[PDB]
Amino acid sequence: RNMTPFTYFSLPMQKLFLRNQAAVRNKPYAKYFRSEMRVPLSAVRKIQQGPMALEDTLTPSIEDINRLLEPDFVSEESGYALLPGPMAYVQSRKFFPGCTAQMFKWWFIWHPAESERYTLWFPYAHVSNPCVHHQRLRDESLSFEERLYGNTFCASEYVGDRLMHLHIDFQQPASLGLNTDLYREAKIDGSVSALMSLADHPEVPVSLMVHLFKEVPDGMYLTSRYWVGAHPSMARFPGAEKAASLLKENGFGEAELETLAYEFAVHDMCEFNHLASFLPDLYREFGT
Amino acid sequence: RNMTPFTYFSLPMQKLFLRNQAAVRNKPYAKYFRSEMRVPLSAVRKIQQGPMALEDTLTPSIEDINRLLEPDFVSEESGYALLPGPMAYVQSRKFFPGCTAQMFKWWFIWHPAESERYTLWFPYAHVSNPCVHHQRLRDESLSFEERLYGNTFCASEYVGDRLMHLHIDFQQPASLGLNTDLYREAKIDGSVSALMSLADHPEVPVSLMVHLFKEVPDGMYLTSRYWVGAHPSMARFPGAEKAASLLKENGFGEAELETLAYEFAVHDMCEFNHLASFLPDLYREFGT
Ligand SMILES: [Cl-]
Ligand code: NI
Ligand SMILES: [Zn+2]
Ligand SMILES: [Zn+2]
Repeated sequence: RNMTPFTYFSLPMQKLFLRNQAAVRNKPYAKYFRSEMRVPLSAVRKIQQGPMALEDTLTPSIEDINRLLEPDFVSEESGYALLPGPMAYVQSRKFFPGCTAQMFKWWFIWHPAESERYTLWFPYAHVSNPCVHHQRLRDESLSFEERLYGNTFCASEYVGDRLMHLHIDFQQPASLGLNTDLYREAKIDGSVSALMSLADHPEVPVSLMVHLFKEVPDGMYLTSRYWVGAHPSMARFPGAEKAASLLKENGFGEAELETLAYEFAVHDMCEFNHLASFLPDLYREFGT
Repeated sequence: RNMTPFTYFSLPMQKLFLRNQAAVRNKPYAKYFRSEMRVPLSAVRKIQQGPMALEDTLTPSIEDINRLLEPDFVSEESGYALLPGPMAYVQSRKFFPGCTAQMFKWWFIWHPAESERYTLWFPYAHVSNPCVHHQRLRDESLSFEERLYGNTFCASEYVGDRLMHLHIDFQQPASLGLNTDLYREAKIDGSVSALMSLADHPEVPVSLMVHLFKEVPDGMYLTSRYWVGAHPSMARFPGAEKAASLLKENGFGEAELETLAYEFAVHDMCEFNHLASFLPDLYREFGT
């Protein structure tokens, strides 16, 4: 109920905004490109007084990720931390008023078609997000999962003041270690969970993301967990054992990853709440 | 006015907040140590979409700074830019509801006695600011100006994510190049204008700051100008010619200074609006 406009955007992100604003000007959906990004006051407040206590965090381990499927489990709204690994960690849960699973799935099919669409989601941070197999993405003979999974997206976007080039490979929840029986019993409507690698060495996973969406009568909740870095539990993913060295040889030490944890938390909060504010209207107008 | 809570504080600043929160716990003025920092929505929006047009900016030249003293001049609320120099530039104007000039002068004399007091002003960013002559601040044979001017303050505080150690030398407005007649005619109630240098290079001025306050029936306006960098017009200040080289040799290129210009704008907006939110209450209880 109490939303509040985000008030800070790094200098490079302000410049990106101006670039994106020029680019989207003559698009059919330009009216959806908006400068005010509102977030829940409660949620933003929770990430202004330091990292979470380690005891309340999760690792990418099988035990930890499956905690998300417990019937009595409901995620906190926000929070970030640095884990031994070293690894950045983010937890969140966003509400999408009036949004359905089908609309949310539509979004992931629709936006990659044009970079300018990707910029509606986060005007200040997003550059481009083309997938490798765009024909597969639009193939109606395939289920959502067959269209999206194993179809590397190459996201270029700022996280804080760092321009990143992330290769995002959406994956079946079960291949990520989520228990199928529990997942079914949790009645989850969809997943955009993925492995992520840096463009620098695309074959080395540096990240697991879990994103589970589930309808309520008044809309939809997205529960998300981000892990970016190195961790022994990541070894179940091919190439991941090389993460620690890759990270070190790039700039990613403990301090840099703790920073990234907070910046990811801000990014996640801004983009998903902003998407929630227009997605149902956008879908109605451009579902076509 | 439409005030809104500032939503972002850099990681190192969040950590400092906690240390500051613990240090202030047992102080009689602890109730004035507050996490929420509200700013004008109108002001903050003006610094979210890039730098100002150079045409609207000022240099620290004698001719330029005196424009601040023209009969019907009123500063815009906010704005930042990088000037040729290279030089970071910030303009602002803040309103202090129900605040008098005496209250504002008292703040400058009272807070430097204890670090904990300095933290009230900006809980997330301020570490300490002892001056060279602390006893001078309480000497009753001395005017506000006599207590402050030529009394070097060694401010340690975050600007953005950068911990800075700044030697602040408040000076008589005339000596910074402002016109006595214009000044008198403008009926300014006070100035906390200063030259600033880096603590590890105390004899090279890298900043001019102008801060002019004037009372009105409903409170007080504070007009502020920050210049941080190198510029030919700074040459009138002893040692200022060495700033270009000094900046080049430390971290400060064009990119760093343009960033610093935005982070200064944010810092200025937060601390001064926040001060405005409690100063009169603080004064009623602790003032003299
Ligand atoms: Cl493990
Ligand atoms: Ni495990
Ligand atoms: Zn994003
Ligand atoms: Zn300050």
